[PDB]
Amino acid sequence: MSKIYHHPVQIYYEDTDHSGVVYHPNFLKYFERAREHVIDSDKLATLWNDHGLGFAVYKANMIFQDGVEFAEICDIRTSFTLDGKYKTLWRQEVWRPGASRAAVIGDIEMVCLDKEKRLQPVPADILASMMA
Amino acid sequence: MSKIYHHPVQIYYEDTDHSGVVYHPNFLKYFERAREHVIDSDKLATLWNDHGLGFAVYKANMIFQDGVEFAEICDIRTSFTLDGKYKTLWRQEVWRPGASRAAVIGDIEMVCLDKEKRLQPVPADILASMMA
Amino acid sequence: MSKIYHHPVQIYYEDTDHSGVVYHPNFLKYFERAREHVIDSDKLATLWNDHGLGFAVYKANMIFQDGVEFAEICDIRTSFTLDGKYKTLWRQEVWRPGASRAAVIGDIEMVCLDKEKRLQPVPADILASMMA
Amino acid sequence: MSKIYHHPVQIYYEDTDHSGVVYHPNFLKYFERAREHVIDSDKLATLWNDHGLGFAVYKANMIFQDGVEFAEICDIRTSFTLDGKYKTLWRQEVWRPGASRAAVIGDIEMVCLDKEKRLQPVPADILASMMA
Repeated sequence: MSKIYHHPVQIYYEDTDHSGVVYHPNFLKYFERAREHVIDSDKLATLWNDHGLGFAVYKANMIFQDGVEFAEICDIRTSFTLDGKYKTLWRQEVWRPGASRAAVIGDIEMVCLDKEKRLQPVPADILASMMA
Repeated sequence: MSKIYHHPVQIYYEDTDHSGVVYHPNFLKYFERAREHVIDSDKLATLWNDHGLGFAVYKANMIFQDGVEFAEICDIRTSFTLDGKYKTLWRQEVWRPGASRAAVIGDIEMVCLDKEKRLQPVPADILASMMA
Repeated sequence: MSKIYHHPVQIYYEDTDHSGVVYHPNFLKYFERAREHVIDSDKLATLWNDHGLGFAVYKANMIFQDGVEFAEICDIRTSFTLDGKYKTLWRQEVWRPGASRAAVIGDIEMVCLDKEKRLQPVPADILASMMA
Repeated sequence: MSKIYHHPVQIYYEDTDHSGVVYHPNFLKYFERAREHVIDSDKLATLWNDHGLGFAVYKANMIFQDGVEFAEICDIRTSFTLDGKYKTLWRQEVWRPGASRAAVIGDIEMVCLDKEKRLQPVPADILASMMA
């Protein structure tokens, strides 16, 4: 497993529901953002523009342990491990300010697809970026 | 102006914020859905797949007059008028169940663009569908 | 496990991303809608308005097997099983038109919380509604 | 009119649609975030938690002049002017990197409501924060 990467996410009105906490599907959005920052979003845009390759989530196993509130700045904490040429495993967690446990945990499995939905190996330049 | 078209929208947890009403940007989503139903979404998909044409909102003038609540089934009420070969004007309103006034009003101006963001005339088959 | 319930979901511009398929976090929204229709959304609104009880997803294990496209009307197929007084297990699947396999699978575990985030038994009136 | 405030927004997969640009309703989300940063989101949370006051958009007049693309970091540029005790007028613009014109323009009118949807004057502490 890699080191832990950190990405802040602020909770705005778009993120909450009428129950007073973050609406749960939004956590996968925050996890997506955080993976982009590990990879480098400019490299993702170049890879898609120039080669029509992009990544897809194959599996996501989520645990929602605590409610996250409006105006919190949470830390998305991410690590990755390579699992062969095709798969990347991500551990991602949402931590509320000062918390002693993750509010949300995800174990995510990612693949790389072309525009025909065929699996492709993770490009070396992406892996380089991820490990830089 | 055309007749009024009706499209129901149910308000789920994804639609509300912690203030207890629908989060205002979502109303433009509902208006988008309702326009698709006037046009025929299958025709929109064929037009984009086969010709790379699609529509874009150029202007949206919104009035938010009342809060919409969880579990309401609202009526999106839409009419259109053609304004030359390029522009379509839409009047769209969200009506809460039993209400005597619209909760949300939009005056929307739509154009048709190719993939290079060039303005194109509204295709006759789209206009036919809209007026069918 | 209950019978399979069916809930249609149409894919609009709000649902897709620039890769040309549904953006994966949105599937959990569709699953949420479908659970509301099993439960009865009016009962959920009365339970929250009158008693300040509502449901929360504790776990969601997702498999994303195929990309879903613009203008498809998918079928969300849902079943539930009770697992004691506190937990409800849901199996939910997105089926593209005419498909021979689910595009998306979720195994969801749901709890019932009060406003203090304390676990509560599923109310009998909710269970009645679910089994009606 | 106040000075111009700046708030960056990065465009992720959640922001785009299959046409390859930002899905237009999302711009109002970015405008909402930017207003929170002018006001101070902690003050908004305290005002809602302690007094049950919050702000609402009454009017939004939007112009969408250019498409915004994946992985861009745009600048949301905001100014405000007070229009009596009840209303606040906001001018908000999305600027793509290096652009010579705004991609999106909004003229937004904001009010302050209690939980009964009654109009209230903008609290002095909010105005202080806004002008700090």
